[PDB]
Amino acid sequence: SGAIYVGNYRVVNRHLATHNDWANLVWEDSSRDLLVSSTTAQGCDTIARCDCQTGVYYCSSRRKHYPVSFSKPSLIFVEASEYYPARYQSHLMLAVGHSEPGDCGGILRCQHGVVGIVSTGGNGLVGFADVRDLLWLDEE
Ligand SMILES: CSc1ccccc1CC(=O)N1CC(O)C1
Ligand SMILES: [Zn+2]
Repeated sequence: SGAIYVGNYRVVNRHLATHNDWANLVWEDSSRDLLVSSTTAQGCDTIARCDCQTGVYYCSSRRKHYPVSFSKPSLIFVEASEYYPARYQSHLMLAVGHSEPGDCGGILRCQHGVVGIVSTGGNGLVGFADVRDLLWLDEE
């Protein structure tokens, strides 16, 4: 589990969105595994606007933050899970790092701010849904 709280937005994995998220929906995209809902309180996270390929992510199944090198956002075939059949996921970045299904939502961050959230993984890989191209998260 986990979310990004920026401005009056809450960014979560679409497959973990709650009824309150769907009832306060701003934007969702199944191919990216992302959903954004509106919040009453202002959040403290800031989004990175960069092309970093090194950062740190939080892994709840280890209660630890790990440094990682990650790929650029791309269209990758992701195996079937409890939440989606096997399909192509867009804006996804891969790294070598531990992950389990419930690690989805952990933040990946670089020197500039939040880069994305854990979305996929297995066998010593972890994939992150990028949010750096969603410029509208910084306004309204
Ligand atoms: C960190 S996810 C993970 C990790 C290890 C093993 C399996 C998973 C589940 C997974 O691939 N998915 C949830 C959906 O969005 C795609
Ligand atoms: Zn950066």
